Amino acid sequence: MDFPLANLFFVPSEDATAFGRRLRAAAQQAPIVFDTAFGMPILLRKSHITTAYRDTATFSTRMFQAGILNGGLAAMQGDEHARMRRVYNMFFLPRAVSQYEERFVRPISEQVVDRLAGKPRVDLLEDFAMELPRRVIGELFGFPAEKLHETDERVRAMLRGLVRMHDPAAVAESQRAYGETLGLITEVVERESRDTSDTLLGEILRTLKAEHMDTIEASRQIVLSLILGGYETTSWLVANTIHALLAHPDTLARVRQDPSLLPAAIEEGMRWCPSIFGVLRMVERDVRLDDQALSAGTVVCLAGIAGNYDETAYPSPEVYDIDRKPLPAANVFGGGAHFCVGAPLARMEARVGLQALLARFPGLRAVPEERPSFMYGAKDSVAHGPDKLPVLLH
Ligand code: HEM
Ligand SMILES: N[C@@H](Cc1c[nH]c[nH+]1)C(=O)O
Repeated sequence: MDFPLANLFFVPSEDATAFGRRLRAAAQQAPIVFDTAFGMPILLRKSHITTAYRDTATFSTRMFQAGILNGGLAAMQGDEHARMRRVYNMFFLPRAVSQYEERFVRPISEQVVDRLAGKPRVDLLEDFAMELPRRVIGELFGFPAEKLHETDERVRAMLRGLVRMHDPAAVAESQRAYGETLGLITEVVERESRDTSDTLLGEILRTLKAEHMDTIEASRQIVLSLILGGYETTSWLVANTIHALLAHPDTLARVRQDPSLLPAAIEEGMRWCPSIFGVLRMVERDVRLDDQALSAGTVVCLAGIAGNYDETAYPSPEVYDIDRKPLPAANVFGGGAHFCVGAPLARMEARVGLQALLARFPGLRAVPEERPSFMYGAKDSVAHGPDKLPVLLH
């Protein structure tokens, strides 16, 4: 073995900081480790990670060409990638996001939190963090949220093949699950591809055609990204933010009384309890990073989130401190040219949804003695997140 062994991902804890602390401790011992359970090298050194994000010819996203994302944005390189990213970015510009907030997200958030009011105890993971992003996507598609709820097993099977692609069983199951969702995706595209379509998805598909990029594969892939990113991945950001607040009731009270603190609560939450495992790249040629060597063809995990607990940048990093200024730079969206294009929507949903929740329930508090457990792979996902978020509402 070229690298020391590590066990960074497959350790559960009731302490949501355990993952960030493990990443930092490992980074202090070695720049690159081999995670036996996850099954690939993990880059932990900031200089290597930032270098890798910028050198896309050496560290590509081409591993996505072998699976269900082939034909989509993430699998593109170079100028092809830049052209399609410019079109996707149009849908996440500030004015567009503000319109989604007024038209979809705030009203849906109010309905989601309303549905919780008749119960003394609820699980905010299933009944809030997952529900709100699902319903937003259902309304973007002009499509029933209840029908999207039935895809959960398929969504997570799709995702598991996108993170550990050295596992042929996981890859095949991702392909199987995509094939079992293709009927739904096709129906959504065809309905919203009509000239009489009145959805954001309809506008996206028209804009795709006005920008000369409107193949059927492009339409399927934007729908797929909105399901996998817009619903599932966003849910874990909402979940981890809620936990950070529930675990710090004095901070939760401050944020309820001053909702202008919500952006900081979300950004600090991304530092304190990141919801991603890391970010994949493919090494395209033999490369040396200081005294480390990586071989052509190797898929690696960039762990920029190992900097979340760098105490030289963020003193007392195990403290959830929404007052850190400047706010910590987010590492959960990747970096360089591939930095998540959907981040503005995810951030806005977390803010608007939490604003609705905290306003509706002045009594919100974690259930004592039913502590969430945090680990990579929660609910068979590819996120670091809780298994449950039980709360008392009144
Ligand atoms: C509106 C919701 C979302 C949508 C539509 C979305 C969509 C996408 C798309 C299309 C890409 C590929 C970008 C490219 O390669 O140029 C991407 C990448 C990514 N997204 Fe998202 N996403 C969403 C939410 C999130 C959230 C909530 C997180 C994490 C908290 C996240 C983390 C990432 C990461 C880590 C990447 C990889 C970036 C890289 O390779 O450097 N996404 N997303
Ligand atoms: N991993 C899926 C879903 C996702 C979007 N953003 C973060 N995750 C994808 O790359 O599309």
